[PDB]
Amino acid sequence: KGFSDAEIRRFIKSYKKFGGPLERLDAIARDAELVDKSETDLRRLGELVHNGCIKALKGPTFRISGVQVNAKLVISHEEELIPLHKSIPSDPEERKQYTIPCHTKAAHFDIDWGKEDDSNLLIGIYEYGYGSWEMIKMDPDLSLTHKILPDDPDKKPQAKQLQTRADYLIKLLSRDLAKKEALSGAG
Amino acid sequence: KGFSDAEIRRFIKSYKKFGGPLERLDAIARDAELVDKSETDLRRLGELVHNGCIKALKGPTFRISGVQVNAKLVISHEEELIPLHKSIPSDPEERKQYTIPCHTKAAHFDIDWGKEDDSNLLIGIYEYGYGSWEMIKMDPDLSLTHKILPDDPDKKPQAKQLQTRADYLIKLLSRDLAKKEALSGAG
Repeated sequence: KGFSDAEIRRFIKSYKKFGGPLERLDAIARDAELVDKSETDLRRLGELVHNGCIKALKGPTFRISGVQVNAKLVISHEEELIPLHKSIPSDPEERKQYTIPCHTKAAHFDIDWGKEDDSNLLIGIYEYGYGSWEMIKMDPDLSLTHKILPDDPDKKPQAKQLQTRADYLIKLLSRDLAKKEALSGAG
Repeated sequence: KGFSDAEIRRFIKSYKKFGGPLERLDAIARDAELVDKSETDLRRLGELVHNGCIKALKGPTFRISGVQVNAKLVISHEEELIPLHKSIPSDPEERKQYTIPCHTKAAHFDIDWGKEDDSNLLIGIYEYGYGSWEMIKMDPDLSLTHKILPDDPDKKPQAKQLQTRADYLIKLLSRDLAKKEALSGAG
C-alpha cells in the first residue's frame, strides 16, 4: 500500500479513537497527520483494518505491510465507543445542538462545569476522537478553549479528569440507550 | 534624605496601598523594591509622608526632596482602607485564621469562589497592599496561587475582577463595622 509502516501505525492509533471509522477517514487522517493522502488511499487502508478485524474475530493478530495489528484491541476500543456512535447525530447542524438528555452528577473540576460543557465534550470526542483533548480545546465553536486543559498543571480539568468524565458520560449514554430500548419495545 | 527622587516616588506609591502604613514599613519596602534600606531610613521617610499630610490637611501639596506629594490623594487612599485596617487582625496567628463574618454575594468568576477565598484575598491585601495581585498570587499559604490571575487572559479573576471584588468586600466590611458599632452602643 502507498503508506509507510510508520504511517500505518499512526492511522491505526487514530482509527481506534472513533466509531464507524470508515465514515470518519478525514478526521482520522487529520488526527494521524496523513492530510496529504488521497481519499482512495485512506479508504483502502481503513478497509484493510475493518476487514482484517472481521477475519481475525469471526489474541488474534493480522498484518498490514510490516505492521502487526491486534484485532481484539481495535474492536475493544470500537465497542467502548458504541454508545457515543449511537447517541451523537451524524447530521452536522443537529450535532452542534446536541445536548445529553439525562442528568449528570457534579464533575468536581472546582469550576462551573454544566450540561452544555459535558455535551460539547462528547461532540468533541465524536469529531476529533476519544482522547484528542488538545484538538477539542483548539475547536473555536465547542466553547471549551478557555475551560479545559488549563495552562496551570494543578488546575482542572487536565487529561486525567477529561478521561474520567468522558468514561462516565459514555457509560451514562449506554444506560440511557438500554432504558430507551426497553421503554420503546423497539430492539 | 538617604533616598533618590525615584525611590521616594516608589515608596509613596506603596505607602498608599496600606492602612497604618507606619506599622507596615517592611511590607512597603518589599513592595517598593527598597528592601536594602535601613529600618531608621524607612521610618524617617514614612514619618515625612505622615507628617506632611497632617500639615497640608489640618489640592494641598508638599515636597519630599524633589518629589511633589498630593496630600488629598494619599489620605483618600488611606480612608478607603479604614474598614480593612479595623477588621483584619494585627496578630499574625489570628490573621491567618481570619474569616469575613458576613454573607458575601456570588463572585461570578465562573469558578468555585467561596468565603475562604474572599477572606484570603482580604488577608493578602492587608499583607501585600491593595492592588498587589501578583504578590498575593505568589503567597504560598493564602491558597490563591492556582485560583487568581489565570495565565489565560480570558479566564477570571484577572486584576479587574479582583479590584471589583476587593472594593465590594471592603464596602461590606464598612457596613458591618457600622452595624456592630450601632448594635454594641460602643463608639
